Formats: sequence, structure tokens, C-alpha cells
Amino acid sequence: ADTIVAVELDTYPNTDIGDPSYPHIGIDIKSVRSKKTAKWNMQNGKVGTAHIIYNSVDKRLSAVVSYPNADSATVSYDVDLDNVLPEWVRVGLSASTGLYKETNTILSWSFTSKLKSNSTHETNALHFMFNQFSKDQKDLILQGDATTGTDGNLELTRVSSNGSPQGSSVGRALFYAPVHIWESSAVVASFEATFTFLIKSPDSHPADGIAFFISNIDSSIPSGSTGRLLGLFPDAN
Amino acid sequence: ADTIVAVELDTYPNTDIGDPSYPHIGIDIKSVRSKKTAKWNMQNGKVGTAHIIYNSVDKRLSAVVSYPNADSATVSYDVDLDNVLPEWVRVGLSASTGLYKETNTILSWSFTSKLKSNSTHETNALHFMFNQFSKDQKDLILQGDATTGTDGNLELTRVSSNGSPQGSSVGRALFYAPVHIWESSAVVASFEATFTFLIKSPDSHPADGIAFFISNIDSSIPSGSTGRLLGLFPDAN
Amino acid sequence: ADTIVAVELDTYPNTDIGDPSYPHIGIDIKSVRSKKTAKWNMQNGKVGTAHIIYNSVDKRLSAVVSYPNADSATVSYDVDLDNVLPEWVRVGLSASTGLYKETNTILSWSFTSKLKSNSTHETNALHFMFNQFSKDQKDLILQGDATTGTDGNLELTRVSSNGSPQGSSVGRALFYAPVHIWESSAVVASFEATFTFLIKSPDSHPADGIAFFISNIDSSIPSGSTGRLLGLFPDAN
Amino acid sequence: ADTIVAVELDTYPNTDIGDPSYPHIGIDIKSVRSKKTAKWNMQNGKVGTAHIIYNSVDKRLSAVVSYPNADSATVSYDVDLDNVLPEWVRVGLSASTGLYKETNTILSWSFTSKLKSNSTHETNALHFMFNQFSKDQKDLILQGDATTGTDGNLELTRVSSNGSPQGSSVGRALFYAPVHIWESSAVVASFEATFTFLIKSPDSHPADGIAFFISNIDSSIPSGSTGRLLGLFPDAN
Ligand SMILES: [Ca+2]
Ligand SMILES: [Ca+2]
Ligand SMILES: [Ca+2]
Ligand SMILES: [Ca+2]
Ligand SMILES: [Ca+2]
Ligand SMILES: [Ca+2]
Ligand SMILES: [Ca+2]
Ligand SMILES: [Ca+2]
Repeated sequence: ADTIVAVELDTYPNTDIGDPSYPHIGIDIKSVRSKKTAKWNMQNGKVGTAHIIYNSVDKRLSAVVSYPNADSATVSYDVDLDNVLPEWVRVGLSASTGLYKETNTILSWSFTSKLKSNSTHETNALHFMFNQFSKDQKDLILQGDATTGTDGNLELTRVSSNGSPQGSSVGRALFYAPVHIWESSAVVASFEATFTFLIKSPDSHPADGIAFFISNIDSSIPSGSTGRLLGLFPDAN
Repeated sequence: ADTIVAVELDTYPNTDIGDPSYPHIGIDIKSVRSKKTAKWNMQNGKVGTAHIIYNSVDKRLSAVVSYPNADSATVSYDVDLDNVLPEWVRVGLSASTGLYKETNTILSWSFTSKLKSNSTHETNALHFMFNQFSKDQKDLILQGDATTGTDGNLELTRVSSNGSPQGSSVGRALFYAPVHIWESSAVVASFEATFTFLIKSPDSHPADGIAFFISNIDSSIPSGSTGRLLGLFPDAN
Repeated sequence: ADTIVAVELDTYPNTDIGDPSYPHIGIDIKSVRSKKTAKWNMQNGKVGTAHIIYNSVDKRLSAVVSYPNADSATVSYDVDLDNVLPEWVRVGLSASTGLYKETNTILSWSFTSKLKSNSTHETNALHFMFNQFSKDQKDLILQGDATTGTDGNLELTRVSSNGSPQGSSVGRALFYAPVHIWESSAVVASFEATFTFLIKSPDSHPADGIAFFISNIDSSIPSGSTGRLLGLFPDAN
Repeated sequence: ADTIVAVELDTYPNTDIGDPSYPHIGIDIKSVRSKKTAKWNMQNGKVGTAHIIYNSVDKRLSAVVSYPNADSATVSYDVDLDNVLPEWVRVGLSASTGLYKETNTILSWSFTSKLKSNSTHETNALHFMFNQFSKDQKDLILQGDATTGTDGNLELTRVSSNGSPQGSSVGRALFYAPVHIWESSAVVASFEATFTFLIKSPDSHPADGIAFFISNIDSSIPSGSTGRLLGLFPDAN
């Protein structure tokens, strides 16, 4: 049903569905089998940052993930999103846990979308920046187990009172207003997203990951999308 | 019902309800009887620009209206919006015509809302910029007679095919996502809005005006709000 | 000689020159005797944030200083900077120590200056953001004892190798490009500055303070401006 | 001497030095012989817009030129600017005329430069926007025949009183503050430039072109760089 384009931060290697033998970042185009991946030296307990960029001139969706005092991981993929996604979309964050677990804490999230026309000084733009999430965040659509306000953070997956991450959990957060990614007169369309996250787990093999995604406006969590499916895909096809 | 705060560009003087004997700009706080006004040298057929600013430190809502090659009109009013508006609001543009008419064309509209916390580097923000409106503008809620797409413009009030403005019309456009104007930890909240408009009428006494407003999220056009009520207030009390 | 407008974070009370009997924030207009002050609950060793705003409509220069988990201090002063400062200025940060000392560490510094004309869509702007200072920061003019690069920070005053603040020190940092604060066709001019700082001292009565200032482009540190004069004024008149 | 990277809007085809047989846009890397070009349907007398983008992840310098109501021209080139340009540079606009002439009027110019570190929330940025140039633009370095203020525009090349473009002219405008395009801890560096221009000539074969360029900070107009050399290169090698 849903049309998904996502940049996944996959913490658990499911070699059976294509994942390499280590934590990695990937670019999914309508499938959990990333069309491109890169080795990601994930750090349990540290706060990392993910930057995602794209422009209609280059037609290259790229993402860079980093941790303070460490080398970053980068992954690019040539794709024309006008040929994949509809005109109006909704952007969001998703995460899941399965038998193995982890906290999927989002500490901040910014996003910028620009459509420049052939007309003189004619730019349309949308930009949001969340550095503090409140208990009643009305400009966010929360699905599944996602909640706001706990320490001013976004918890994508269920976390108990003592701070322990629960398993078999799945949650997503989408910005309220639909975003316009294509125009008829647009000479250049672009977008950039940034978000800091904290993945913490008492386990040695944490699972499953966090993903920034772009889907159709009426997108909802597919049934049985916990675990390796990251709350984005209905199956591993 | 609705809580309204608005900056009106009133083209028709209704001396009976408090309006001075000339076109003017005013600041309305829950009443059509502006709590403050300034003489506005309106120009039929020219494109003007309105800038609206406010910050929680100064607690002063100010607006400046200008036309190219002309002196501007300015009006300020000391008001603490935390004591007037709820935490979550929706911003928008409204216009109306009555026996006398005019076109209420919006050529562009930008808005910025910032909430800075006492935390280090903790800003929440929302910013939108419409320089080109399309026929299916999904991130706008259109009410009454407002329509998009005609020449890439927003027509707040009904306009016929030949370009002639209709009377007894009323329309509003609100940004889709609710805006957060107050926090508990906020040390400074601010917002600024800018919009260009074209008021054209074949009449010598055009009516009624355009208004940028901020209301509760479920705000709708009150019954019989055409004419002097600007599509904002149910009565002239 | 120099024309100075400054927002001072005064840590040492010099009751003899007008300072109240406690640490405070003040607004100086060509004199060290603040034309307006507010009690500031300074915290030794904590990182604080100062926000400074001004717009030509309100003609009110305001500043808010805060620390995480604490109430903020605010101070405003009605002043028309067009009547005080020249058309072109340079913005900067200054600090000093005297018999009593403190570190005057600047961890970040952003600044935005806007001039909006009566012309349609005619904004001139300058915006810089320093979150990391390098050893050779070419877009900054360093005067006195100010240095960059140490831990990616700006040290306005001299600090020894072991991290200890030296006395009788004075340093300033100015952005390289002159800023334009007034136009002939401007309908609204505004600026906002933000900077995080760390004041640390082994003493119980730290001195002297940090100040964000705006002066004429060829401004230099006046002789004997260490101590209470904050590196801004030649005398206490 | 000078290290130049430029995006040229070449109006006159000098087939002898590599230029195709028509007006075109090109990307020059230390040579007037563009390493990549695209057909440009130049329009005498119309105002066009040029957008230039680049990011250190993609390592692709792209430019899109357009006119209202027309299809745009685009050209990309894979190049790592860290391997071509020094750490600190100056950005600018240049133009020239020779036997054949044209006006090289710049109506607006914006530029954004960002350096994001691996540190949490650590962005350095510079952004300037000129929509109105004044007679004494202190934040611009003008070289050759470039002048400001005439109708609030930047005239890169000499124009007489009656509005007629002169030949054998050459002028450049550089932003005052040096820009930082590379860091040691940077995970992503990017920049985008936009400028509107008006090329008008009474001739059927106008010459020579306008170029947005990035060079070393002490860059000056090379001798005999009028005509086909665009005020950027000393020779056509
Ligand atoms: Ca996996
Ligand atoms: Ca994977
Ligand atoms: Ca009226
Ligand atoms: Ca009125
Ligand atoms: Ca003092
Ligand atoms: Ca003082
Ligand atoms: Ca040529
Ligand atoms: Ca060429």
C-alpha cells in the first residue's frame, strides 16, 4: 500500500534478508532490502547525529551518520524521487525492537524542504526544528508506541519507568503538515533532514534500528512491522 | 467562541463602529474595534507589503505596511499574547467584501515562529514561505470563498473570470500545522509574518479589508461575518 | 573616540561608578554607567546563554540571560540606534579581568541583521553562526588577549595552560565584515545576537564581565580599559 | 597565481578556445576551457536567475540557469573542491565585455556556506543576501569597473549615463569576509549561491559573460583579462 523511501540506521544484522554481517546505514526504496548500505560503527549509549540531503539537480539521496570524536559513515544512492514518491508527502521517524531491544530516543529533529521556480525570486519552503518535545506535541502525528515529553525527548519505542527498553515495540512520528516535494515550474527541489538519537541497550546485540522516512500522507504502521521491518514495510520482499 | 488577535488592513471606514474617517491599519484583540489604529494611504491597483512582528520580551505587537516608492504606515500595541491566546494556535489570512468590493489577492506569505528555552542551544521553530500557490495547496486550510492557483495567487474573496471582484464575499486561508506560541521553559518567544497583497477595485470606496490573524486551532468563519466584520468576528461588539 | 552600544554581563559590583551591589546585566549607550540594569544570578562554572534583540519599529534594545534549570534575567531599554550608531558598524564580544579574575570563554556566537525595504521582496541580510572556533579564524578580528582554537572555544581573556584565568587581561573579537544597520528606504531594520559563555573563577568575587557590543568599524581597545571598563570605554564618565 | 573555480554564463562563442557554437553555461576549474558545458538559450533584455549548489558528500558542483516562462539549462561536474581550493576563500561575481558588449547587471545575490562537525549540534555558517545595493556597499570589495547604487543595482561592467554598455570593460565584486569551506572535523560542507542578472545589448552577438567564482582571498583581476577571459584567467590555457 504505502510508498516508502527511507534511510535506515540498522543495528541488528539479519543476513537472511540481505543485511551485511554488522550494524549499517542503508537507503531503502520501497523495500527493506536496502538498495545501498555502508558499515556503521554504532556506539551503545552515545548520542549520534544523522544528516540526510537530496536535490533534484544531482538526484542523489545521501546520508552521513556520526558520533562525537569518531569517524563518520556515509552512503549515497542515485535516485530521482519524482519517479518514486507522489507530489505531496509526509516526513517522519520510525523505530522498532523485536526479541532483541534498544531505546530509540530522538533528542532533536530539523527538516527543510525548498522548491525554487523559474520565476524571479520565487521560493516555496517549509522548515521545522524540534530541540524540545513536549507532552502534547500537536504538530506531530504519533503512531504505535511513540510518545513525547519524557525528559523533553521523543521515544519512538516503548521504554519502562526505570529507563529500560521493551521488546516487540514499534512507533513512528510524522510532521503534521504535508510537504510539497515537486512543482510543475520547479527548476530545483531539495530537502535536508537532521536528527540526534540515543540508542541504549543492556544487550550485546541490540535491535532493530531507527529510520527517517518519506511516505504518502495517509501512511500508517503496517501490521506485524515490529523487528526487522522497522515499522516501515509489511514484508521483507 | 473563537479567540482572535488580528492586524487589519481596513479599506472602508465604518465610523459607526469606531473606524476613523479613512483607510487604516489596526490591531484587533478579540474585537473588530481596533484597540489601536494608524492612517493608511491605500493605493488601488498597487502591490503592497505588510510585516508583522512580536516578541515575548517586549510584549509589543507591531505591523508596518508599505508600497514601493511611498512612505509606510506603522502601528504598535503593548499586549502579552500569553494572556490572550492559547498555547497552540493556527495563523491565517482573511478578507471580505460587502456592498462595496475589492479583490483580496495574496501574492506571497511567509511566517516564522521561534521558542527559545533556558537550555543550551534549545530552539523550536516553524517557518513557511509561499511565493507560489498551486491549485491543490494541501498545507493550507481554505475556508469560505478562498481559492488557490489562479495565476499562482491566493484569492481570499471571490473574483469572476474577467478579473472583477464580487461583493458579499468572505474567505480565509490557515496554515495546516498548529503553531506553538508558548512553552513552560521558554525564555523568549517570537514570530514574524510577511505578506504581499493586491487590492484592486473598479469602485472609489473599496471594501472591506484583509487581515492577518491568530486564533484557536478549530477556528471557522463566523456566520454573517461578511463586510465590516472581515470574516473574523460574529458581531461588532 | 569610539561610539559604543553594549549589553554587559557585569560580574563585579563597582558601586562607586553606579553598579548595583550585585552581579547584573546592563545596557550601555556610550558610557560604562548602564542606562538600565537588572539583577543577574550569575553561576560560577555553569554555561549560560545571552539573547539580544532589537527592531527599528519598537526601538527597544532587550537582552535575556539564562542558565539551564534556572529563571532568567531580562532588561530592556527604549533607544533609537539610528540616532546613536553610524550606518555601518562592526559587532563583537569583549571581556576583561582586573585584580579579581575569571575565564571569559565563548562557546558559540550567532548574529542576524536584516534591512527590509519598501520595495516588493527586498531584504538585505547578514547572518553568521560560530559553534566551533578554529586556531586561524580569518573571519574574526581578534584584539588584545583574545585567542581561538583552545578546545574549539574563543577565550576573550588570557587563560594559562592549566586552565587558570589571569588578571589584568582584556580581549575582544569582532566579525570581519562591517554590518549595515540603516538604509534610506528601510521600513524595518532588526538584529538578534545569541552567545553561550562559561565564566569560571577560583575566586568568590569574580571580575569583570563580558559584553556584546556594536561600534564604529575602526574601533579598537581603549588604553587602560582593563577591569571595570570592560575593554569598551576609556574612562568611567 | 590565483586559484579559480567558476560557473560561467558565456554569451559569446569563442570556438577557438573550446567554446561550443552557441551561448552556454560552463564549470571552470583553473582554466577558461570549461571542463563541462551546456547549451544556454540566453535572452537579451530579460532578467534571469542562476542557482549554484555543492556539498562535500556528493562532491558535485551543479548550476541551473532559468528565465521566467522558459525551460532551464543545467550543468553538473564531479569535483572535490577540497582538492582544488584552499581552506579559506572569497566568493564573488565577475563579468567582461570586449569588441562586442553587453550590460552585466546584478539585481540580487545570496550565498550560504555551512560546515557541520561530528560534534552534537555543531554548525558554522555564513549567509548574505543583497536585494538592494547602495552607493557605498562596505561589505563588498569592488574591482575593475564594478560599481553599486545605480538604480540599487550592481553593474559589473561599465555602463554610460544613457544606459549603453561599454566595451573592453571588466569588473568584479567579492564579499568582504573570507569564507571557510573546509574544517578538520567537518562531516559535511556545503554552499549554495543564487543571483539574478540582466544582460542587455544593442548588438546581435553580445559578449562576454558573467561568472560566479571562488578564489583565494587575495585574488585580483589578472592583466588583460577583458573579453573572453571573463576577468578570471590571465590566459586561455
Ligand atoms: Ca536489520
Ligand atoms: Ca538493513
Ligand atoms: Ca472598516
Ligand atoms: Ca477598522
Ligand atoms: Ca562592574
Ligand atoms: Ca555594570
Ligand atoms: Ca566565450
Ligand atoms: Ca565558455
